[PDB]
Amino acid sequence: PADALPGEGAVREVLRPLLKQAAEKTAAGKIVFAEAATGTGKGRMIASLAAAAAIKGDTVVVSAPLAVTWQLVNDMKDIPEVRRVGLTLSLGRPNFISPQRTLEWAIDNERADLAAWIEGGGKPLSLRSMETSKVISHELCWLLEDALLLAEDLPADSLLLTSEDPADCPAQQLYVAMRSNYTEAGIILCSHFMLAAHTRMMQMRLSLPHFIDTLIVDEAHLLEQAFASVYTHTLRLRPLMRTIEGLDALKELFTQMQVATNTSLNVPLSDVPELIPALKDTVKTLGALPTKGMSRDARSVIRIATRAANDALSGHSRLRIEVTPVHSYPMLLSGRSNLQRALLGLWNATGGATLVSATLFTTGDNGSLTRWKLEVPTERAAFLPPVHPAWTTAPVLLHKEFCAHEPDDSPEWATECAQTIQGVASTAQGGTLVLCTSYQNTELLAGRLGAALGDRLIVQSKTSSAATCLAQFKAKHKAGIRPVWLGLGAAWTGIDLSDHSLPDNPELDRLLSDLVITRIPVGQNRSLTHERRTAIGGFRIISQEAAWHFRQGLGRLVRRPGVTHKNLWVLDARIYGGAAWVAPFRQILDRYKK
DNA sequence: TTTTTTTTTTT
Repeated sequence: PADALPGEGAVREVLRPLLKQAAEKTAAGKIVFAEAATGTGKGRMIASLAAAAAIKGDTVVVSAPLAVTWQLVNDMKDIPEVRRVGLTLSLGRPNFISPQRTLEWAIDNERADLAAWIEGGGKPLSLRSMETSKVISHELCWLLEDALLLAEDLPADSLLLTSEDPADCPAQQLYVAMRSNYTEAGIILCSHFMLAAHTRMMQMRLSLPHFIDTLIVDEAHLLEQAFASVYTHTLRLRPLMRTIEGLDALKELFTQMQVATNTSLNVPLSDVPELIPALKDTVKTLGALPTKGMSRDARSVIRIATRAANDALSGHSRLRIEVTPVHSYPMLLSGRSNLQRALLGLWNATGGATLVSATLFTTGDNGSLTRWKLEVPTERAAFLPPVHPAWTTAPVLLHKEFCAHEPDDSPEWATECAQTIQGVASTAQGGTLVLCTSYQNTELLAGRLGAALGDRLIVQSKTSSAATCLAQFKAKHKAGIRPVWLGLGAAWTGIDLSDHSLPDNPELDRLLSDLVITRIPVGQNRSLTHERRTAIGGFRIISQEAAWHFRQGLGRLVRRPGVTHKNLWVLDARIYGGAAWVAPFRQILDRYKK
């Protein structure tokens, strides 16, 4: 490896050519599309990219999900180039905790370690918080993640740093002071939400440079969603209505919302039954109430809901009514279906960028859907070839057996698919994950399998999270019993079903021996940005996005080379029929054999 | 040529 990039030594040999290409084109000013599989060590490649850019003198920003942050700090904690230029991190308020409230909670619930941690400065206690504290050269006190270690059942939202907490409380001081972290280091880590929020603040005229010389976006497929959430302001009624109890026109606003299975989807002002009177009356009834005596945590409820009111005030945004999983509560949203001005503002403030993810391309090296999703200027965009190593598909045997009945939410399909699922559960030599597209489909399957499989069965639901079911899936495997997981939603994309009780030895990993696709993941995306992107583009957008979700669902099986005896099952009979529209999903499966 | 997911951790 003559004349290698900094940190290139610990990069997998397979990704060295891609790292070389990405480094050159990013240095050339292009916004680079670099796609590589999960187990190829994209974190090491990113660390080498950032270090090489940093020693050029570049102010470098690495935007990545907070979960990935700990891996990225470690991967470039020790390479000499970043050691000289320094590596810092930018954290928003939701990372921290109110010392007053979290201590006031520990006394109420008699949690000795929790109160004793806050008494004494809320010092970092985890290895991650302590080590990142040394790497940052800042002491990361009052961290939420540390507080969870002492009491997992703490009401996280009740205790988080709001913007309303007093200036004198240590947590807000630490956050506000650390807003200047980009001053004191060459490479800056943050989440996609932080980058989107920074871009929005830049547009409207602090925590990031005004111009980013080089930007690496890890898990870049999620960056689009972060902009949508940041640019969406949602009004929650029951928390507000309950907070004033401790106005009548707002009750009439809810009654009015009821007049207008699609309820007010992607319609800015075409329906105005009484919303603009009810909005304006709510605007004044909430902002005129006395700040004096308003609880330091209740003024936040007022502020966030008037923000949603004044985001629906402009009329420059779409509206949509949603309902909580717990109960049929009223929620009003003001999102944006066109995100070009904001995204373009980000890309202008960037000299060069590398977009890194495992699913960036629709087919081959075509990143046009991602280029349009993120509004990457075509002049600056660049599509490098992907890295799809052979070992990502080798341990997988694809079975011909499938469910003849087509998925139509019927009881008829549910039992037939359940019989095939039971057949998979018997032959399974480990954990089994069956992927469902709907709550209805998985609840139907649960009704047909709850008695048959008994304790083995895990059902994701409105009351059972993917994280909850993931914990039970690991636990049931710990107890030697072979679980089956009726998974939906986040189980499709973003669960690490690789066993960490077997670090050095992947050949003996059998946490997930059977993956079962019950249905092609069509209709899995309903965001305002994508729904508009579908209305203009047609069913191609539907099929391309479904294939992306399909590849991500298949990516749960193999997470590192050297595993063996992995089973892949796709039961959607449409795959095996003639229909031309299922041709892409056929082609993905064509890379397995026998 | 299709269909309903609750991500994340910003102000």
